[PDB]
Amino acid sequence: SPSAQELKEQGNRLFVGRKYPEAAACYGRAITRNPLVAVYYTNRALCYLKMQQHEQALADCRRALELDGQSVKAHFFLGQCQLEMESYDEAIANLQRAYSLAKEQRLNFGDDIPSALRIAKKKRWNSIEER
Ligand SMILES: CN(c1nnc(-c2c[nH]c3c(F)c(F)c(F)c(F)c23)o1)[C@H](CCN1CCCC1)c1ccccn1
Repeated sequence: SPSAQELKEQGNRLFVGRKYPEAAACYGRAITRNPLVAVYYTNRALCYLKMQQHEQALADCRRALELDGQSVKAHFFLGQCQLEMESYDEAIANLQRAYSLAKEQRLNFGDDIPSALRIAKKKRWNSIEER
């Protein structure tokens, strides 16, 4: 009988091993034990994004944000999901929000957030210029 935290860690390990459906199933088992922990939904959202399930990834970002509105990771993954869905304005605003929250929380992700923002902004510009 694994605990919710053991299942979340098993999910993280499987994600690093590129076993995305198995990792998402582990996060689901963690949610069964404790459905009020935001990171179980944020981490499963990234599995759904890797599995090209954008609507499920969006839904899990929403569940995470209803539990932890200060989540840098929920905003970052939501922006990455929206970028793949071509919802450019929303993607940029969520990535900008992850940047501000990371700065307020003194979290260091190297250049990941500004790099993701430049990628999203360039994709938006090119899509508008080429219609
Ligand atoms: C990969 N990972 C992970 N946690 N945070 C990021 C991340 C990278 N860049 C970011 C970024 F720019 C942001 F703004 C932001 F908010 C972020 F959260 C991030 O990535 C974990 C595993 C963690 N591991 C163990 C200790 C270190 C590594 C995870 C996530 C989902 C599923 C499975 N596992």
